[PDB]
Amino acid sequence: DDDLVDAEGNLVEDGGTYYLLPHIWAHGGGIETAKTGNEPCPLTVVRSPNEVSKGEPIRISSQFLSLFIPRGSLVALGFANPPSCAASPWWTVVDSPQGPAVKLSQQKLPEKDILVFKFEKVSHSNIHVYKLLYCQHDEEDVKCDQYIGIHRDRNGNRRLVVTEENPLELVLLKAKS
Repeated sequence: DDDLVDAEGNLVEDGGTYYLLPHIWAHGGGIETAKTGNEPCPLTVVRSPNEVSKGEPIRISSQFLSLFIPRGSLVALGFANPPSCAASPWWTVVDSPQGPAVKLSQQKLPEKDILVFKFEKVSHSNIHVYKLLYCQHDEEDVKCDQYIGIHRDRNGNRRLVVTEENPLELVLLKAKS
């Protein structure tokens, strides 16, 4: 059990809320939403361009019933305060011509459609920093073999989508209480 650790050195609490901040200060702020393409409301998960913004508090929930979160545990990530038009706070990944993208949903989704993320510790770093993996179905199981990154749309939105090249690296900062 090599548990997830937060930006202040404490074990990440399962079901707890955290800001998802970039490792490098210059690279923008925390996670929030945008309304893109033909969506009727903000259903796109993006990174804030404000380096001072902590973004939205995000709930991290494991596939296990543990107080903390083991390493290779699958997780679901959800907004503590989701846009009024999403049916639930949880993120999901949607296929597209450009490739899979991270979005919210106007309907309740099955657990196997939200429990599709995993954090991967980064080497060479003093603070606890992780990459974010996407785990596609394996006709029966699931395989975490693609990473999540940023694709800036023609409007400047910093969209979270599956990436091939430069994955994002995050620190998890515990949310207010």
